[PDB]
Amino acid sequence: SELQLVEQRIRSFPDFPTPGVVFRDISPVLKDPASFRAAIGLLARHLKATHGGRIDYIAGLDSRGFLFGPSLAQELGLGCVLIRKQGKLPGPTLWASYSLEYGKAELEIQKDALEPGQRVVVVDDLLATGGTMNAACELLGRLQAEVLECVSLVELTSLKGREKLAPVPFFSLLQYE
Amino acid sequence: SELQLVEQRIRSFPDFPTPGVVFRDISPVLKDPASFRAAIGLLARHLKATHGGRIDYIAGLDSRGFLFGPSLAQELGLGCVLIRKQGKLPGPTLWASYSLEYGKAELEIQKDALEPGQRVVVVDDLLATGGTMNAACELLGRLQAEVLECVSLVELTSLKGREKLAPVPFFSLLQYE
Ligand SMILES: Nc1ncnc2c1ncn2[C@@H]1O[C@H](COP(=O)(O)O)[C@@H](O)[C@H]1O
Ligand SMILES: Nc1ncnc2c1ncn2[C@@H]1O[C@H](COP(=O)(O)O)[C@@H](O)[C@H]1O
Repeated sequence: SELQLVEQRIRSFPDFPTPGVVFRDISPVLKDPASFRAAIGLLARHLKATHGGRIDYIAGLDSRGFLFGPSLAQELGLGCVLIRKQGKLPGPTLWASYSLEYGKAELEIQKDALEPGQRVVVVDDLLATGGTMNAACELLGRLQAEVLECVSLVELTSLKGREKLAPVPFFSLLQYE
Repeated sequence: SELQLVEQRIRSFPDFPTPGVVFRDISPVLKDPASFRAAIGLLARHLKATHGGRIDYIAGLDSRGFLFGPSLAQELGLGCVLIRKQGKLPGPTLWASYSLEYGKAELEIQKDALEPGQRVVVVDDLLATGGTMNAACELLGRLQAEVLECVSLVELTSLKGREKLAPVPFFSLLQYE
């Protein structure tokens, strides 16, 4: 199956970047053409079956979300907008600087990236605490854009990222502790 | 034409990130589905006509190169390997830390990213001084990989990035001063 091709392309690294943390690496997905295609296809088919043609843009998150954003957008015949780490984008920007318990979620977006009312789906490689995607949703909301859903390849369920994103819908391909 | 669709989707910002520097933003290319597709198509057709089927992988550069790497690889039916900013990748890595006159080129790659003899094409959004791509080429060389060519959407010719990359071939879609 398609999901199998993604399932077998996740590599785990203990104690990275800090002790006690298991890093989930999506590199083998990118390196395997069939796996990357399967991952994009699964995400696209979910979004199309869920939102139909009401999605205006895909928003990819700096930096690993950039790996999936464009391809997912292209599959849906949509454009891709950028949400970057702070200090990276030119022109007027909105900032979202969050200080959570175990890290910082600090993003930015150009003020002219979206028009009010436009509907967007956010994509990153992995959802953990949800601090990053929540910060992205805040930026989009302040542009008066509508966030239809957030999606990722990997979800760490024990970190309760889904509850944090609520009521914004979320979907992941693979779930780990 | 296809090139026209890319030509009309580059935005310039004066004095970013520092005074005297004109920032070339490829964001409109990503936001326009036809433009992004045209850009990928032009790069792919060049690489296929130049290297045939001798390319094993595409290497995308953190972070804006991640926007084009996967799609370019998929178009050529190839996998995409990652070259990241330092401290981002898990496992054993090689580092390339360069201090040029007007900036730093500091990248890293996993030691198991490539096998000796494998042939790779490097992609980023823009070539300036060439310090970044040269650092990438160094990393690949130390893995005993062969760099067939480096490609980008935009090239700033007055900064002489091409001469720096020599004898490694280079190709860009758009050239500015
Ligand atoms: N255990 C992990 N393995 C790989 N990436 C992670 C991990 N935990 C958090 N991240 C990254 O952190 C960002 C989101 O985390 P969070 O804000 O906690 O949901 C994304 O860039 C994720 O890829
Ligand atoms: N004028 C510019 N506009 C947009 N990106 C730039 C510019 N100059 C350098 N860069 C970025 O710097 C990196 C390569 O620069 P360089 O190492 O000097 O060839 C890439 O990430 C480029 O996108």
